[PDB]
Amino acid sequence: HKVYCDPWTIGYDERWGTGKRLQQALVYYRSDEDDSQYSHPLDFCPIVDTEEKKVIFIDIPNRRRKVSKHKHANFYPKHMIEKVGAMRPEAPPINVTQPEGVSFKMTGNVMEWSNFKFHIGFNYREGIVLS
Amino acid sequence: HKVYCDPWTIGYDERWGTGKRLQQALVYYRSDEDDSQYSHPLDFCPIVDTEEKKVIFIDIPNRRRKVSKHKHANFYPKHMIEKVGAMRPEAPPINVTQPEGVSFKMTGNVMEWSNFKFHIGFNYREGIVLS
Repeated sequence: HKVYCDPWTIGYDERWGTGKRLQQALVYYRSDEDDSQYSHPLDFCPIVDTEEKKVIFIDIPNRRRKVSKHKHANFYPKHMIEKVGAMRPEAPPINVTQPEGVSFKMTGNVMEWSNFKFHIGFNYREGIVLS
Repeated sequence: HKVYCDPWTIGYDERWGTGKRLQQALVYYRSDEDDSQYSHPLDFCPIVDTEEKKVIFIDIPNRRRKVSKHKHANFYPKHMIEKVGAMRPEAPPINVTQPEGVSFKMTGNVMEWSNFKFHIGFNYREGIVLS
C-alpha cells in the first residue's frame, strides 16, 4: 500500500507495437502517504495491458538496486520545520485591488481588451485555443 | 480453390512487434492447378495470426489492380509444346561411369578424400555443416 506508480504510455516499445494498448509504470515508494515519493524510485518497470487491466511484463535491470533507506525528501511546512528549524515568517502582504473593476469585457468566450478581440476556446488536447 | 499463397514471416511490422506470431501471405492465382501461379499475383496482402490461425489484417493498396487476364506463363513440356511448336529432341546422352568405384571413403559421416578428412553434419537451420 506504500508502493506507488505514475502511469505513463509505454511511449513506444517495438516488442508490442500497437497490438496492445500498453502503459509503463514508473514505480516509487512512500514510507508515509504525505511523503513526496520521488526520492524513492524503484529499479524495475512493469508493463500493463490497459484494456485487460493486468501486468504483461516487467523490465528488470541487470544490476539490482533496492529501495533507498534514506529519509524521503519532503517539502510541506511540517516537513520543512523538521528539516530546517522552522518556516520563514509570513511576509507583509502586497495587495492588488481593482476598485472600479477591470478594463476587459467578455461576451461569452469572446474577449475584448485594448482593441484586441478574440475568442477563448478550450479542448481536451490543446488546452487553451485562441481564435 | 484457385487462390494460392506463399506463407512468409511477416518479417517485421512495427504495428505488432513480437506480440503475435504473424505471417504475411503473398497471394497468387492459378486458373489450373498445374499452372505456375507467379504470373498472376494479387494486389493485397493478408496478415495471419499463426497460433490463432486467422487473418487479423489485410494490407490493401490505395491503387487497386485486379487479376491479370493473360494466360499463365508456364514451363512444363505440355505447356511449352503449346507455347512454342514443340520440345527440342532429346539430346545424345553423356554417360558418367565409375566402374571401379569412387576414390573417397566415408566412415559414418566422416569423409576421407585426397588427404582431406572431415565430418559432414547437418541441421534444421544451417543445412550442411562441415567440421
